[PDB]
Amino acid sequence: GMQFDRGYLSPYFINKPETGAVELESPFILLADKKISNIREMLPVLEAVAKAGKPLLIIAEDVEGEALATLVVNTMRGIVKVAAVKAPGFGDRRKAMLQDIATLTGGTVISEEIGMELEKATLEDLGQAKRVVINKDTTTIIDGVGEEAAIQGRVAQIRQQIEEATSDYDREKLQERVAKLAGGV
Repeated sequence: GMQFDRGYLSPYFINKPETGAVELESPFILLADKKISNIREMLPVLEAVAKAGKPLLIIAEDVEGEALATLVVNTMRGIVKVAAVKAPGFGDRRKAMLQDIATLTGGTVISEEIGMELEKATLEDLGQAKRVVINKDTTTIIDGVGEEAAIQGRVAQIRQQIEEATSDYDREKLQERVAKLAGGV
């Protein structure tokens, strides 16, 4: 599917040691273009996911401080079913890629801004995929539920950008995102 080069934020999220990876079945996926550090802002999504009876993959600018520690401790205790990874890239590119994953998984990118706040996120905002595999260096989203028309539509967007691209570096980056999306299907 779609693989990006960001691995688990803690090896203690691992649940398939034989391969030193985290494997989540039919998980929901929080796409957040912000740094999460307080578990409080995560409660609405955590309660939603526990209600639907499925694990949660968090892909954010970062998950640190008390939020990371509380998620790890509670994952080790079997009280929460989650794994957290850093979103790929930085700055505007990070946002663009989070949106790629959102399109692929039928989710929406939470990022504070205006009507995109985390505490107000709903199950609908979360993405979904058949499986997710996470190891020290990478994250692989398998069979995202995003509509193919939506995925191809975004690929079309990215390709038009390549056209406008006026630098090998940028052209290089955009083509990289296409490969991960078009191949993600």
